[PDB]
Amino acid sequence: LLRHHNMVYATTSRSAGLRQKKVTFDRLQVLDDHYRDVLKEMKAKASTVKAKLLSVEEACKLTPPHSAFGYGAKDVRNLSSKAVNHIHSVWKDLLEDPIDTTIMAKNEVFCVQPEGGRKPARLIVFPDLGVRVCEKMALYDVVSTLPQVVMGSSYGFQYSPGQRVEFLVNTWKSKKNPMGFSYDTRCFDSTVTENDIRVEESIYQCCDLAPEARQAIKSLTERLYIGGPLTNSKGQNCGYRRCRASGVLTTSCGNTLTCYLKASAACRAAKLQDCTMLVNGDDLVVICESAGTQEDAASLRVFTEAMTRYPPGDPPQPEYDLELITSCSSNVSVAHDASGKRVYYLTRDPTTPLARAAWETARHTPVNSWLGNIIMYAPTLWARMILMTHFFSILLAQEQLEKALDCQIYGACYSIEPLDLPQIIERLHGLSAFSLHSYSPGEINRVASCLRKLGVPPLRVWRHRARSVRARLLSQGGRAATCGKYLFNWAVKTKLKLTPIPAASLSGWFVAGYSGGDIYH
Ligand SMILES: CC(=O)c1cc(F)c(Cl)cc1NCC(=O)Nc1ccccc1C(=O)O
Repeated sequence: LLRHHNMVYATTSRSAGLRQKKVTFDRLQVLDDHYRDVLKEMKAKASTVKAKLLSVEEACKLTPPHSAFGYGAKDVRNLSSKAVNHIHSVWKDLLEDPIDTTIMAKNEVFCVQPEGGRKPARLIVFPDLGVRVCEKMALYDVVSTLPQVVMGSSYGFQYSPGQRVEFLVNTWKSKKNPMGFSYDTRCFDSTVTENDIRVEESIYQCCDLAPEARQAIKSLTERLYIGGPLTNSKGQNCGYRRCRASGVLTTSCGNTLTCYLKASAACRAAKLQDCTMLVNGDDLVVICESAGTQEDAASLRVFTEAMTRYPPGDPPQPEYDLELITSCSSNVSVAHDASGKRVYYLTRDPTTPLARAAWETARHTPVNSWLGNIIMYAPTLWARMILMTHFFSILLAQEQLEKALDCQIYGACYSIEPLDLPQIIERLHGLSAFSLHSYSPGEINRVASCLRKLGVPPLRVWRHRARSVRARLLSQGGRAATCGKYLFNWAVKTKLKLTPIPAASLSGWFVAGYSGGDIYH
């Protein structure tokens, strides 16, 4: 796959200092009649939901076989009495009574910068297995049910990729005169103030809850969530945290539930019209009614002003074409199916997806980025022509087609069988996923260009490699041939007709976000 094996680098703890100074800064919020009004409507909805506690066992089953006092995930999962009793002893320590966490640096694989420069590692912050399991018993059923109730269609994790595109496209198509933009808040977790976290608590507490549930949430909120001590791998003090911890069950929830309240309110201060938000973590997209180009521009510096006092990285750009808006590193693009009929789909710059694919050939990994990406980007031309080709060839060589693999989707861990990709993709994207062609020159160029930049063979070659793989999958039959038939129809001159798959007939997959949670489904 990759030749320029030098621009591909992972982030280590050497660069922690860098990330600490990008992460350390004082916070100062102001509230408005807007802010508050959002809040009241929120709680109005929040107080609508009956939430229930998870038994120690249910919390145990939700722990990943390889997640991080004397026991491990395996022990937790088997319901080991050493494990279950130690957990009971934090749960009770929790109903009767600041908690410690671990601060670590993340090792993610990127590629050297545009125009040079290597991004500093991200800082992970998680209690230990025992705490984590208590987080689920108390909150899990809340971070799995609140956002959608409070934020309605605005909550992003409720969507599969195909559903996101649809919502984005129809939302855009419904404005008489649409204007939109993305807004990335600088180190959102670091901008989360203690007050936000309590407000959060408040909304959690708005829910029809279990007596101890509330007791446990409050404890967690004050003991674990508003902040606390920070310990490194060795065992020394690295400090204290007064904002959002990244590796706790509620982190995704809080950010989405928070970013929403700030933007939603800042959209009232900016006086921008029929504001529709798509929120997931700290990434926000807004599609509203244009008030005119210059009024829009002016109107957007006010949205910025208001976010700040409740900041951005790059200043937000007003946009009048949906494909031009970028969020989650993704942008909508269009192609045509087997009838020339236009199909919109989500795509992204393919550098990180390919870079981590390269890193995945060198060292087999804990989490298969390649598969996830195939699943989330099945309709894109780079994911079909390169990723599916490259990895099915590998699965063929090492004879691993049948081995299920651990895939992460929206921070949640899943067990997926490669041979199931056909059915899955039919579900998350529709049959068009297997007939898309006539991609945008722009899209084609970013891809064609990224291939040079990284030094991976050109598309024409992948097409041949695919004709070969396709052939070998067809020769083995069953699910594999179907993988050959459906996944590589794009690679042959005379296409075969792709009828809807029988076995294509995937809910838990897009309900909520669990980033930095410890979820296994
Ligand atoms: C919510 C979000 O970030 C997202 C939603 C989508 F609808 C699509 Cl298309 C892409 C997204 N993010 C960029 C990305 O690269 N995501 C992933 C890639 C592989 C496996 C999992 C994810 C993930 O976002 O969980």
